[PDB]
Amino acid sequence: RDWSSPQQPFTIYGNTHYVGTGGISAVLLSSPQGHILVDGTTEKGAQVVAANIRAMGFKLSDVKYILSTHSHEDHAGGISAMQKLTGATVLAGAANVDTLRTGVSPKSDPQFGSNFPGSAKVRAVADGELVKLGPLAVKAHATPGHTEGGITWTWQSCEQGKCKDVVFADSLTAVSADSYRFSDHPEVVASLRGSFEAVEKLSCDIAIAAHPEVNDMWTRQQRAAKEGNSAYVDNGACRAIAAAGRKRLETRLASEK
Ligand code: NA
Ligand code: NA
Ligand SMILES: [Zn+2]
Ligand SMILES: [Zn+2]
Repeated sequence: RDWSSPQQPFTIYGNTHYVGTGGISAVLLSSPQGHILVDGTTEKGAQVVAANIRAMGFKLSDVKYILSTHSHEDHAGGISAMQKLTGATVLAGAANVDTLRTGVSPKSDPQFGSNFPGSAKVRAVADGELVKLGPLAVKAHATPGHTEGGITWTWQSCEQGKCKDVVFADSLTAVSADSYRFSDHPEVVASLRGSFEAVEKLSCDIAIAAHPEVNDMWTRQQRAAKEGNSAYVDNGACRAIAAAGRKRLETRLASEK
């Protein structure tokens, strides 16, 4: 389950489909009017995402938007290629926009110092902004800290009349380059703290974590064969991601002293 490894795609819930790699989440939100892709995985993983969208029975030219959680190489590395294959517009938090256009992180970024291909057609979303495509409506929530422009994305998908609130959860992890210190960046720390609070408040029936194992994707999926898509449903999921971020940050800060 490497960041770039092939992964047979699958429906998570209604029109929410997993099209990512074995190690990085990418989600296709489909409609007869066109689709929204969330994240591009790695540069190598772009080929997997492209193959996966087609294996689900969709056309790449019908993807009108690519949404970015945060601009690290493992989630955004493949966005440039996906943008080229689709002609989509790329949407990101204001502070990660330039990282996505160029491929180079800002010095503030905990993982500043690897690069990746820059993408055309990037523009910023506002916190709370609604991204619209036909019947689709995806809301941006600023969740900074792991990066400054981190966005967690929410929508609803309905399966056989049963509608659920879906959250594509950006990373809330206090991890960085080996030389970076969260102890030296109190505003980054304060951002992460705000984000835990913001995420655990989200209406959250189905959580898809940018790192899929953060909400047990592989386990839930295996169970999905037996009990159907209710296996991905767990409304404590966003609270659990936030709690794990919180505990992880306390651990990181202590270890840095
Ligand atoms: Na694949
Ligand atoms: Na973003
Ligand atoms: Zn990251
Ligand atoms: Zn990552």
